[PDB]
Amino acid sequence: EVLITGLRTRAVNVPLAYPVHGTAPLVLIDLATSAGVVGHSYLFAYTPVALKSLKQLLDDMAAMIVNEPLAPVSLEAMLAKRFSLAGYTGLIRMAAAGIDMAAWDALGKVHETPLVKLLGANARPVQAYDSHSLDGVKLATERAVTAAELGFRAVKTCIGYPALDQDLAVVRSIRQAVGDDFGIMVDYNQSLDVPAAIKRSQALQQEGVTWIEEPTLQHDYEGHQRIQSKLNVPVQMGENWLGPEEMFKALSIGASRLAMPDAMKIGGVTGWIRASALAQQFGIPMSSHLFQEISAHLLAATPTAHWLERLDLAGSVIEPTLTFEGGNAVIPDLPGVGIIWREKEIGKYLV
Amino acid sequence: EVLITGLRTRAVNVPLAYPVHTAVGTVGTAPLVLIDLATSAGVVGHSYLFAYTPVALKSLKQLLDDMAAMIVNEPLAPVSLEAMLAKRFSLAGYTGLIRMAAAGIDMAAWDALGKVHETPLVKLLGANARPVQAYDSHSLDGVKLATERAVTAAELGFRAVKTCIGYPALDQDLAVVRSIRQAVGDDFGIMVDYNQSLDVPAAIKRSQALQQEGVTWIEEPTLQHDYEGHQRIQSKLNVPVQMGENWLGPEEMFKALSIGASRLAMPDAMKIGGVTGWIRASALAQQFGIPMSSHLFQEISAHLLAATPTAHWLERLDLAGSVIEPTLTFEGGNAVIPDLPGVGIIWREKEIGKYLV
Amino acid sequence: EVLITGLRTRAVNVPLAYPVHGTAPLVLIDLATSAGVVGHSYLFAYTPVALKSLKQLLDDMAAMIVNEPLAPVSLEAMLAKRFSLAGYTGLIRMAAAGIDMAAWDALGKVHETPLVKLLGANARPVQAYDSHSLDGVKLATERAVTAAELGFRAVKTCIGYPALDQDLAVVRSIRQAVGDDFGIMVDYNQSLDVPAAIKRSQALQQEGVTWIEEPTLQHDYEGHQRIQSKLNVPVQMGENWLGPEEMFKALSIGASRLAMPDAMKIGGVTGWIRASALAQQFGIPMSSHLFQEISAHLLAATPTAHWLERLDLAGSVIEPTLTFEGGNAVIPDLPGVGIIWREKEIGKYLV
Amino acid sequence: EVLITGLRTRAVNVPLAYPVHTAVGTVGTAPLVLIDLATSAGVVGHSYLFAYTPVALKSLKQLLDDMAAMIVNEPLAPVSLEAMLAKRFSLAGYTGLIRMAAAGIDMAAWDALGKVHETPLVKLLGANARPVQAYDSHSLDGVKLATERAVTAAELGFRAVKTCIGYPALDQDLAVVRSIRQAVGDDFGIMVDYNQSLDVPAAIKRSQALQQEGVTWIEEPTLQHDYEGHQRIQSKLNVPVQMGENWLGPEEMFKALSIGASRLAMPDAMKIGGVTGWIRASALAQQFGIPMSSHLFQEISAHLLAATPTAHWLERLDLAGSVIEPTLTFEGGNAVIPDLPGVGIIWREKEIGKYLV
Amino acid sequence: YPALDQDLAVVRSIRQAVGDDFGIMVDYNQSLDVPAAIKRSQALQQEGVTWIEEPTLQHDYEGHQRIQSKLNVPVQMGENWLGPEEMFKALSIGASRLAMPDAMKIGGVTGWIRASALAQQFGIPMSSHLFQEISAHLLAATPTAHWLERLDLAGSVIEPTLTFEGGNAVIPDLPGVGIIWREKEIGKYLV
Ligand SMILES: O=C(O)C(O)(c1ccccc1)c1ccccc1
Ligand SMILES: O=C(O)C(O)(c1ccccc1)c1ccccc1
Ligand SMILES: O=C(O)C(O)(c1ccccc1)c1ccccc1
Ligand SMILES: O=C(O)C(O)(c1ccccc1)c1ccccc1
Ligand SMILES: [Mg+2]
Ligand SMILES: [Mg+2]
Ligand SMILES: [Mg+2]
Ligand SMILES: [Mg+2]
Ligand SMILES: [Mg+2]
Repeated sequence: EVLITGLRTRAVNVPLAYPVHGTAPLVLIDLATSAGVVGHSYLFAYTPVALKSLKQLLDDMAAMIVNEPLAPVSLEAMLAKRFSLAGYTGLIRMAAAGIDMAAWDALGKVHETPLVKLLGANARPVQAYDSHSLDGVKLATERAVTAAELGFRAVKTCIGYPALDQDLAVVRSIRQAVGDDFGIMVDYNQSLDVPAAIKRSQALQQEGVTWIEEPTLQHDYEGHQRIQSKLNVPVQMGENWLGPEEMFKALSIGASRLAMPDAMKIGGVTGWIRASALAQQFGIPMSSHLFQEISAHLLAATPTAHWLERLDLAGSVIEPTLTFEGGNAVIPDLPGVGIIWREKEIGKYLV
Repeated sequence: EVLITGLRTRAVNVPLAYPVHTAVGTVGTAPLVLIDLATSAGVVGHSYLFAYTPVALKSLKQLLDDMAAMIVNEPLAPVSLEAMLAKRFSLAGYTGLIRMAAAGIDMAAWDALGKVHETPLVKLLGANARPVQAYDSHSLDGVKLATERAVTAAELGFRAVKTCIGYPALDQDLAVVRSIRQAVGDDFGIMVDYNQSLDVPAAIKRSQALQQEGVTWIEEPTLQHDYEGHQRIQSKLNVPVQMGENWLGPEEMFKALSIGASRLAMPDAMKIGGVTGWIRASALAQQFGIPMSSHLFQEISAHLLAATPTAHWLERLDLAGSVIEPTLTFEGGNAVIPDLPGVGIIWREKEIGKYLV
Repeated sequence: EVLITGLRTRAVNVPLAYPVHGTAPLVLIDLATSAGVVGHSYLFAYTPVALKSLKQLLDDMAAMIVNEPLAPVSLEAMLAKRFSLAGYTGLIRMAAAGIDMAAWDALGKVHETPLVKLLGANARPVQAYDSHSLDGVKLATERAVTAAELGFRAVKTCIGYPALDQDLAVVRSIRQAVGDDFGIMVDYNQSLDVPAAIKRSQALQQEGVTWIEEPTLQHDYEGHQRIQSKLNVPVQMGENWLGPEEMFKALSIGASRLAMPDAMKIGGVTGWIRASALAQQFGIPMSSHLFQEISAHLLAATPTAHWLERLDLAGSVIEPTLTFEGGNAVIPDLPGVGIIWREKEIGKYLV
Repeated sequence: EVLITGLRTRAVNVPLAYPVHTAVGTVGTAPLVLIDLATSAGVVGHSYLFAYTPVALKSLKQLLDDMAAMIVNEPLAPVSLEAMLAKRFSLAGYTGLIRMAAAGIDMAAWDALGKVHETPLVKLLGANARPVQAYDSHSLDGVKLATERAVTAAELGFRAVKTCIGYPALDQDLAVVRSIRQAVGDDFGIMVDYNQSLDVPAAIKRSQALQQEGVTWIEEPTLQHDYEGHQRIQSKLNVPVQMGENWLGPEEMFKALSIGASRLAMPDAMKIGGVTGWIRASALAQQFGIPMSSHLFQEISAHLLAATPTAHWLERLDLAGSVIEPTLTFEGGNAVIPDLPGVGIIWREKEIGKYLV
Repeated sequence: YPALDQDLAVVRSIRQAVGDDFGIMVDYNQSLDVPAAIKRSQALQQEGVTWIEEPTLQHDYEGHQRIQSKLNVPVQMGENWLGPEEMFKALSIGASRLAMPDAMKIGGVTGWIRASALAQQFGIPMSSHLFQEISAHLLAATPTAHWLERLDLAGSVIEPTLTFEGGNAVIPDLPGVGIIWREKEIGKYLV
């Protein structure tokens, strides 16, 4: 009945509300169907260096998916098989996930139903934390105050300054400004070796933080386990898992007490739902990484849903239909994901 | 926004096309609870439960009728309903009859949700319909009847059959399996089911003899809850051990897979927790590298296996055929999903009246 | 020689001495024998939703057991085999256990001997704790004072309030009122995920509690192990094990340093005695859950007996032959379990 | 309320119907300590101990006589007495001779308790009497005598026999086992017992040859306390390894089962800790999925196996037949519990006088 | 059957139904040429059959000899011998290790007795073909008696005075052969 009829991609470098210590390289995806609906998703390329490559890959993948049914699960299986030799990971897997997210958006539109309801769940608000960067004491404290004013009950800051004392000064200044009934997540963004991570993390633990994220190299699951083994505070990781199979290797060894898959890297909706099944059985509270628009839907269907990360990479090109009430993400009452392009703005940012 | 507006159940004892022969004697009927889940969209979801023994039948019907109070007026959102039932039954024990009743609700809710969207369940789950190889399931039949049933199954187009073994002597098991082989030829599957009847060392001895014979798998060689025991049996075999029909929820499956209890899995759509449980089970089987087959509930399992990354076989054991229209068909031994919304279950209303308890 | 001749069940909703934050759904069981004695037991249905189902199941099981010898061990084997396909767990296993407890009561009567002596043990008093609920600071403190006055040396309170600070306020107020030479057990009743359980439990540990019970989902033995691994205070669990086989899976992985089987869920007397053998070898102090009347006998025969839970669900329909002296349960000098129906009261509560 | 009021012991060296042939020579008698536990109910509990070698006989009798002081005037409550003896001997070591003496008390106390209630022990333990398959136990007999004994056992109705092997050459072991097979035919069990005589690699080599032969199990291939060694031998075999006759208390059994030392178990009613220890052992064997047989003490083991969920075989090796009435009978090779209170042991008082030490 | 694997499948299936201590005779009913008979028979022999009967054309005694020469299992034949003189020709060249005359074709009682004397001298165990009523008598007088064929062609029209106990035919205590017509039944079937 419903077939894919075309794929269009647009590579953009878009401005960010708050610069990271100023633009995000994105691939915006339109998936045309025989039912007249168009699915939308986007990818984050992390670095402009990967941006044209990711767009080129998707365009070259158009011939593989055009005329195939709009069945994301069957499409995912087909792509997994076709890329089994090239390696169904990294940019290839990201591109497949962009297709998956646009296909589920389209399937939601075909049925005139928000994605969360198509998944069999009710919409519910999800607590969100406001994600900042390696901002220094002044700006980190400022941004936390602003977030608290807006109703967010937690913030994340990036740490990993040259000295542990600088990490601690940032956390202490945030804590003074927001008080004790407030979440402070800290992200080391893979910056430390295992011994340095144990030392810094035990000091931060005494400080009072909500979680310690990616203390060491992301692929080092055993290293994360050794760090977690020396901590009472939970270690958080998962944004870098490419597919539920990478997540499964990390969970199988007990690398961390929390998980936060990235909707793109984990494999889109199809991968997210598989990830959610694993986190449930392993008893891991599961949060999101980026992709706040689709992650609101996904978390509502996730048995161990924990936090949504608010980090609005695509706001300059996507209508703000996702809203926050008392720090909670509220899924819009729109079919599929609720992504609507800001078409006038896209033209400004094309690479 | 679509709400559940009613739950009706009917207990029936229905005739089986293949009477099930056991060590005790022959059972000619199956105890089922037929479920109708009414909605504010007007469509009605259909599912059913198998109660296994008439002893459990009225109790299971009573439990579902009492559980109606928990779900009527809730939104038709199976994942959310499941979470609520799991929490409400956390003290009583979200397992056994309670879990089976919750699964009957879940299966009817997904059938209703398919109907709300006028789409076959497989498509709602995001997959394409595909034919799925099916084996014909027989019983503890002895040589004469096993041969007769195997010839019939081959003539119908099936490419495998399953027989129940666990006779008093290993030579009896071997005799039945060898006889089936003569009837079906070499390029044909013979699954064997010990139905939990052996201790570990007897299972290792019998299974090694069966393995030399050429069987497709050895199913539930010992007590179902003894996952460590299945692991010890599997460790001595090249043929795969099959189990899973008795897992109550994905959490039981998870425990068995975590210790490597078997190289194959076959969840029961009811006991595993309905569609919602099956999808979670499918994600575990994929990660653990376990080919996944079905147990009973052929109507819904044809949909579910089409969405299962490691789909293996569909079990054809047609418990509800007297009371459900044969919209599921078989071509070349492969189950063919009907082009109907939801699961494609249409009651045979005139027939149901014959069998009510 | 002695045969079962009949089974009668009565479903009741009975009032509770202290309401849980007010009635208990019970199935009262009479097992008639050819020796003229009648065994008594009862089941707890947890929720009225399961009550009629459990009674119906038992009535339908009557034909399986009538004319069988009064041999609880052989009867248990028969029921295990007959329910091997349906699943010998949940309500079915509970119903089998109700039969088992009434059969051992009858066997005690046949021999005119209290159950504890039939089991080969001497009666001894067993320390009991008074079990309360999620009562708030005022009522929890009140109930603990009342329990201390009555001679109990420990109480259990249910915690898991929205904030950890509320858990702590309850425990601190109880502690002030009862002093330092007194047991305060805390029960989370499966309310927390593993990270939240580690955090709350380490805070409660610093407070001074006797044990932390069911911090997370009961079937999650691995999660309980991970929680226990971060604690000095013992984790307690077991009330939800259906059969000694579930207990064995939890003990085999070291899920908790304490165990408390429920006489019904564990499989009656037959299951309890098996459970007791496992707790002995694994070195686990073993307490009871509910069923105080039979648990007094059972604990006297348990090598690692720890505490009896006083939580009098059936008092409104059972004569108070079990007494407490200095907080210790005293087994009555009566044949079998010492259960005598309050027949006038039963009529008031029939469903 | 019923109190122990006396303990009498008698050391005897009794004639064996089957002299036991060993590598050294033939032993024609067994050293036993016969136990009478008097009570305030008037009934007297009977049990006995096997001392294994006459070297231990007087020491074991002396130990029991001295232990009398701990139990006379205590209530006849075997579980409570056991706890007290375990605590009192915690420093000396609650194992070996001390543990065996405590077990003799326990077995006599349960026999007395059966008598107090005028009920067979099996019924007191909550089970029905059922016949239990028995194998006839022979010794290191060589070809001529093993064949002769095997023919006699088959004529008596036994369906299995056990022979002792561990000759200097593997071909000798094989020769004896093959000869027995000719005498009994193919549908008959042959258990083999190495009686701790091999090192691990020799046991693996010999056992793989025996396995090809068709034996029922391979018993105690290496030193009894080397559980890891039994595990390593079992890991190389399809045939099950059997052990357990030398476990002193359930705690020793527990250590062996925890590492997977063997697929079968056979506690000795004395060494395992009497009835009280046997019941605990039975609960462990059930959970670990181990079929459980007996070692010696056929009179009490017929009761105990009837209460054992994984009951497997009863060992017929009639050490005390000269001094105990043959109230235990065999029909079709199955031990039949006599309808007598307690264990059904009645002393042959005229015979005992012949054999006193 | 058209394929050897089909023959083997049927024989193996029978074996599962009856167990190991039970005879399975196989009859090719003259259907094979000599080399096919040698190939099929060697496969059947590995299977465990009791005998291989009439593997090729009945009058080809030399052909039966050549087939028998390649087998350990015995070749059976003789149902088609017309008179002892035909039996004599086959035995003289060693056509088969077993014989089974048909009471009719061999020449009745008179022919059977002569056939029995030949089978004795040639050392051939001798069974019957059809005519179970008279063959029970005749085999009792046959020094090398082997098996009686139970194939009850005339049961609808002859009283069942021949009985079977433990699979053994029991001669009735009646004069002559013990054949008593079922006169009411015969009328149903007349041509
Ligand atoms: O967790 C994140 O959001 C992230 O790891 C990330 C990584 C990559 C891209 C966007 C966010 C992070 C955010 C801010 C500063 C450092 C790291
Ligand atoms: O696998 C099955 O279908 C089953 O285990 C079963 C169990 C319970 C109900 C229906 C089918 C089985 C099949 C054939 C013979 C015995 C058992
Ligand atoms: O441990 C208990 O007694 C129990 O877990 C329980 C559970 C279910 C029924 C009765 C008692 C508990 C008691 C009071 C409050 C919460 C939990
Ligand atoms: O298993 C036995 O009975 C025993 O180990 C034994 C050991 C010690 C005393 C009695 C029996 C055995 C039997 C036959 C040959 C050698 C050993
Ligand atoms: Mg991060
Ligand atoms: Mg099965
Ligand atoms: Mg509790
Ligand atoms: Mg031995
Ligand atoms: Mg012929």
